[PDB]
Amino acid sequence: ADLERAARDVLPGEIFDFLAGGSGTEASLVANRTALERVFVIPRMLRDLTDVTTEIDIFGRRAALPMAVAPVAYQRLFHPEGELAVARAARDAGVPYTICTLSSVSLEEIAAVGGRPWFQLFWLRDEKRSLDLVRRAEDAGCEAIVFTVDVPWMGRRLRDMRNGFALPEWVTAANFDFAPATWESVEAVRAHTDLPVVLKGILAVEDARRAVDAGAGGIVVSNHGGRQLDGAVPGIEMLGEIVAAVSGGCEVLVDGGIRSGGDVLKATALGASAVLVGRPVMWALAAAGQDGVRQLLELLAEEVRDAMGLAGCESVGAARRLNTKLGVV
Amino acid sequence: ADLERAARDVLPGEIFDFLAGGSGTEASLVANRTALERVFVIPRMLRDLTDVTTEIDIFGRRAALPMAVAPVAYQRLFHPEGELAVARAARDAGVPYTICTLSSVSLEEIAAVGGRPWFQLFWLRDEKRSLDLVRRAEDAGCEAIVFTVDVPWMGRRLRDMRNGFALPEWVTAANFDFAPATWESVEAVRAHTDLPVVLKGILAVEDARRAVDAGAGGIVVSNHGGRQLDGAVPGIEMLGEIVAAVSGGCEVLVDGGIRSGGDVLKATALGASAVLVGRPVMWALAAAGQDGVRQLLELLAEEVRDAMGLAGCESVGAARRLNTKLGVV
Amino acid sequence: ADLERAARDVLPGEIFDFLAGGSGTEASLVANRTALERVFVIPRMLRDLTDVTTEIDIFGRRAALPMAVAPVAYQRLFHPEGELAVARAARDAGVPYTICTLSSVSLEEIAAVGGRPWFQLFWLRDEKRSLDLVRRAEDAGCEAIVFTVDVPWMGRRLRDMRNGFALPEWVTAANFDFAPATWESVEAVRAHTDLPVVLKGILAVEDARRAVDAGAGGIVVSNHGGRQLDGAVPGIEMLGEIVAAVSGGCEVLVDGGIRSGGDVLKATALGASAVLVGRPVMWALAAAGQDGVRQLLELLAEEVRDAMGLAGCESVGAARRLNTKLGVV
Amino acid sequence: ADLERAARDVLPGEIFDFLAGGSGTEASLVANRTALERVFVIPRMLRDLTDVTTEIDIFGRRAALPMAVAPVAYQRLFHPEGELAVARAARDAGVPYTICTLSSVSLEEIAAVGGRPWFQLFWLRDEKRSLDLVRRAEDAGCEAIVFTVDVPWMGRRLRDMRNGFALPEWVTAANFDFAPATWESVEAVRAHTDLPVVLKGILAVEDARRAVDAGAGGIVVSNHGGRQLDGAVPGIEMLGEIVAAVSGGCEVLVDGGIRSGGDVLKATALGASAVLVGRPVMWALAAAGQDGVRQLLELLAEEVRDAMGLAGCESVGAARRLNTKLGVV
Ligand SMILES: Cc1cc2c(cc1C)N(C[C@H](O)[C@H](O)[C@H](O)COP(=O)(O)O)C1=NC(=O)NC(=O)[C@]1(O)N2
Ligand SMILES: Cc1cc2c(cc1C)N(C[C@H](O)[C@H](O)[C@H](O)COP(=O)(O)O)C1=NC(=O)NC(=O)[C@]1(O)N2
Ligand SMILES: Cc1cc2c(cc1C)N(C[C@H](O)[C@H](O)[C@H](O)COP(=O)(O)O)C1=NC(=O)NC(=O)[C@]1(O)N2
Ligand SMILES: Cc1cc2c(cc1C)N(C[C@H](O)[C@H](O)[C@H](O)COP(=O)(O)O)C1=NC(=O)NC(=O)[C@]1(O)N2
Repeated sequence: ADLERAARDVLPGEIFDFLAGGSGTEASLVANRTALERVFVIPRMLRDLTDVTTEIDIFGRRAALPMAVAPVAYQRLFHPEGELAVARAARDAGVPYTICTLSSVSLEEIAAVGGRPWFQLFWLRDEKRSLDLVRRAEDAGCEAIVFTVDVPWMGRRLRDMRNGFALPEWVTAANFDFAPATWESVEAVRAHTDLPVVLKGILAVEDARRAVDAGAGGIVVSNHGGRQLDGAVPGIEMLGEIVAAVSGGCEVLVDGGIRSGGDVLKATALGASAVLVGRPVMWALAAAGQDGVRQLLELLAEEVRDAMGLAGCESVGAARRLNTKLGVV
Repeated sequence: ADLERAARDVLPGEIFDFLAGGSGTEASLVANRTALERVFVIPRMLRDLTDVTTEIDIFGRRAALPMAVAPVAYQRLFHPEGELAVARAARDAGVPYTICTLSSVSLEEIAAVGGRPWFQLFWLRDEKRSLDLVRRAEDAGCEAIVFTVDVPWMGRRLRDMRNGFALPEWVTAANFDFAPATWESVEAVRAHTDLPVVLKGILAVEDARRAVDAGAGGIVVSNHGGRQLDGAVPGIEMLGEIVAAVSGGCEVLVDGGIRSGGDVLKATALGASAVLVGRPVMWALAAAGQDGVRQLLELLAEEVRDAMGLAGCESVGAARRLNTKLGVV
Repeated sequence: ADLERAARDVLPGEIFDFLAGGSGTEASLVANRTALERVFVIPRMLRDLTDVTTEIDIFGRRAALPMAVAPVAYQRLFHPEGELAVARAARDAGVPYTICTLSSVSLEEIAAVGGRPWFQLFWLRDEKRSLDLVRRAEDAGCEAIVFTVDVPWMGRRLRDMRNGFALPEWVTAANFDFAPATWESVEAVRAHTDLPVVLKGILAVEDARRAVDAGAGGIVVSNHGGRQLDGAVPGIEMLGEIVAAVSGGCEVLVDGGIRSGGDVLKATALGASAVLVGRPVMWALAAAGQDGVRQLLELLAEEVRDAMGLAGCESVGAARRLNTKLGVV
Repeated sequence: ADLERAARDVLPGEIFDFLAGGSGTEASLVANRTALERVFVIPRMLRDLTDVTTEIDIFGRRAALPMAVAPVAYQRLFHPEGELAVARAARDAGVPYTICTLSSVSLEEIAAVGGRPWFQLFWLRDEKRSLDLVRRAEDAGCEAIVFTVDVPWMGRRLRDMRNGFALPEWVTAANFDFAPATWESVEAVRAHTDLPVVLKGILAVEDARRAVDAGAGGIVVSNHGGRQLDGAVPGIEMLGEIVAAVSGGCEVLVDGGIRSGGDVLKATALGASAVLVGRPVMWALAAAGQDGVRQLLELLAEEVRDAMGLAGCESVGAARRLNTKLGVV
């Protein structure tokens, strides 16, 4: 909110495009928003709101909101403190923060910041490098492995090709000194850790069930922000069916286009356990570093609280039982 | 009609925004209109129109049209005679007028004007202050208590924050010299009055049924003009289901976006007993005081009469039995 | 086609608005088009087209196309020869022409032109004046009475009020030297004539059935070009249901927005026996008098023929058995 | 992609319009795109992509992609090498190329280029001329006869009439030195050749079944690029039903608006065996002759491969089992 404006007139055009971009025609980028805007909540009235709380328990810990910071690589591209700033603010808001495999600061350093860090894994050509990285994460106190499963390789970003965009020399992959994940990769991760494994990028109902059968503690119903298959269904379009198929067997998160506490409320009403928020957290980082993320998070927290109360929900659990109605435009 | 133009070039920008505004992205403001525009009426032909009447009986009294003036606070913000002017015109049109808790003239004075006044209650931190206010209303001859139940607190108006909008010093809360209502608040009102209690802001079908079981004489199916939860379903989208669930157990009114006699006809065909009209009555007040409201009301009366006759309805009851068809744009 | 342009830059603005206009917000004017554009035809292939014919039998006579000229009053408003010109061209195209009650040339004169004239009746305050007018029509060789039943009175034209539009002194109601029709009016017409009675302005399925039970030979499924109830469903939206309810019991025509032979084909595929065409015939009259109508009619005839052949229909009957599919925009 | 721009600023306006154009209002041209954009793919995750192949077997031969070049007449209109250039590139990409009846180079010469050529037949006034042409095709090594069945005659192109467009003198019908096909024409073709007969322009489910019963080896579900009946349903809207009715009885291809490998993936997910691509291949021919077509084909090949992998399909067969979801805009 208001932040995107402030980040546009400050980032190089090509960095902003790397941030804002989808794959191909960006059909799935836009559909993430369209899809949300079509969802109407049916609020409830006249319930006791004496103790409205936005807290949830997830993967063992309490979170202040039903939200985590989404994994986004190379946070130094947006601000010089990069991941550390986002991490500090997330910790101080009581929101999980997801450390990327391609973080521009090492994962041990990010985790040292404390709070409730998660680690996002990309499967690499070498199975041992992947599993090491999982072990580092866990040795460092990470609370979940978010296995990104919708990147057998990177989709085609048309902005980045026509930009000629490339990592400037002062941003690197601090965890280092590119292969398709299968269900066998998932099992290897699962066998190597006692942390919950959360599969990110699930859109098919049967992949959701199979995730549960494979021992995942969670999924993220996501089309990777419209960055992977162009024409992939939005996550929010599949969430409700996926929630009903998994039948409480794992946590179900959603992301893509979450831009307000109203949108969090919509996601929750469709049955999400929590949302991830990606580009907005980068807009706030770029606009004003740590303090800027802290304010995004405060604003989101007040919007969630407000939306929940107006919908007659004293708890996220109540918000999950709200009904919705699909509407026009 | 034509009036909004005339009110824009006369009100301060910030007052007009206080009037026109919704919550958040104004998703629900716009959806109130969108929703109405999608409804098509299926007219009937060749019936006897020898005695077309727009009258209805509601809460004991006869009303000239299936319409009442909606509660809108601080009517002095729009014209110096404020509530008194609107009240006089409503009385002379034979339309109920709803006195607000935050009226800029006292409720006893508004009621003295005569006609068929209703009183809109906000629940206040002190249960005794609320109930006093109910007793004043009734002692003053008000015919219904319209308990507004969709304001456990005020939604977030983005226009008003970015305006910095505030009550100028020459407009005040004349009934005085802010708490969430529950079903227990409703029962306390219901126990304290023999007037019909009308719950305003019901959108869930189960809240409608429960309203009836709680002894409400009416509900208003409403998303508070898009001013409360941003993303709340429009009232008009829920009306038909709500009418069928309550099964004649209480009157069912609707509001939000009613801009013509055709729209009243649409509302009635979806099963509403009557509509409320809010912003238009303020546009006409601001454009030309009492006389201006009188003309809005005459124009609406002729539009309802015209719409009804063209649809083959000699009575509002007939108009409620019309069928509708949802259409594109 | 192309003609509307040519009529705009030739008619007074107010005459063109009288022609182009709908009621209220013109919601139903526009919806007539929208509705047609959403209908897709499912063409058939590889059938024998050796003898493609656009002819139909209706109300006793053969017509060259499944089309008639719609009743439109005061044709002298558009061209000095007015009804006579349209009538001649219709006759020479083999298309029925509907003489209006408010024709700017007498009905006997219009009928003398020959061809297959129909007469459109408005019910007047005096039952005897209406029935006389029916008798004149029949004495004059008219082949059908098109009882317009959707004008208990004229809808509210906003263009005409804000224009101040009025009949110039050189155009009059040549049949003369305003009351609601009921089913009893229909029976009186039906008893007074051996001609088929065709009810025009039927939108409800039950009014269609009742028309058949009342002995109508036809109906016209029509919202009077969006000129009567603003918010009335389009005819084309109701046609298919109406066709199935009447079950061959009377002819079912449709009008509203028919602008091409493709649209005629769409109407026929939805089950219409024929269409009426209104504003386009006036555009062609105003653009170039009789010759101009003759060319509209030739162009329409070639479009129907073309559309039919491409859809694999050798006859209108075949075109009625085509399937359709509703689509987006 | 990017090519259309490059072809616009190089072709005469009237040639480009002959290329880009639909029939009538171009309702069906646009609906081909609209229809595709509404289809969302539901990708699968975590499958083995170790050997992703885009190959299919069709009509006896292996093709490199599930795609063929669509028949487009008078390719010399777009580039001086015309059909020979497109043919060479198609052959080198391993894509079938469809030789037109109205090719601007003879079919024997086009076929000599080698690769996997198909021949598109128009039925001519003389049954013997048609069958000769079939025999030439087969004598020349063509692998399929694509009988175009949606041109009993050419639809009405409004661009071409208002252009006055005509074949310049340096482009001719090199196969020569105009009649409606029936099922009897199909049987005569079928009896005269041992090649698979592929009916192109099937939109009705019953025509699809009957095609199979008539011994067709394939159909192309197509509205001829919006060039034949204006208002014809898009192919992509009918594909899924047609696939299920034919029940593997013949190959089912689709065309109309295929503009990317994502669109090929959408088509395949709806059950197509392969797509045809028309106007894009001409844009690339006009932009840069053979090399330009070679690059279109390489880009398409990488897009298909990318789309497939991101959707978790190692083979076209897998892509056919993907589910889809219809979405808004
Ligand atoms: C610039 C950038 C980079 C990545 C991602 C998103 C953006 C915007 N994303 C997608 C992100 O996690 C959310 O799915 C999406 O952004 C939510 O949508 P939203 O931004 O509208 O709130 C990533 N996902 C991974 O698993 N690993 C990564 O390195 C990551 O590829 N790189
Ligand atoms: C400026 C203003 C103030 C209020 C309201 C509406 C406007 C426009 N409203 C909503 C109103 O009653 C109708 O629900 C809505 O306006 C119909 O929609 P419409 O204006 O499109 O015809 C109120 N409702 C209450 O219960 N109490 C109030 O003090 C009130 O909050 N203040
Ligand atoms: C100017 C004018 C006047 C009339 C009508 C239409 C126009 C445009 N119409 C409606 C017409 O018959 C078709 O229903 C409609 O025009 C088809 O729609 P279309 O024009 O898009 O093709 C009439 N109907 C009657 O019964 N009697 C009349 O005097 C008439 O009121 N006057
Ligand atoms: C200029 C031109 C000429 C023809 C065709 C298409 C264009 C663009 N087409 C339609 C084409 O084969 C595809 O159906 C369509 O172009 C796919 O749509 P797409 O272009 O959006 O990819 C033909 N079809 C035939 O059978 N015979 C022909 O001579 C042909 O009439 N002439």
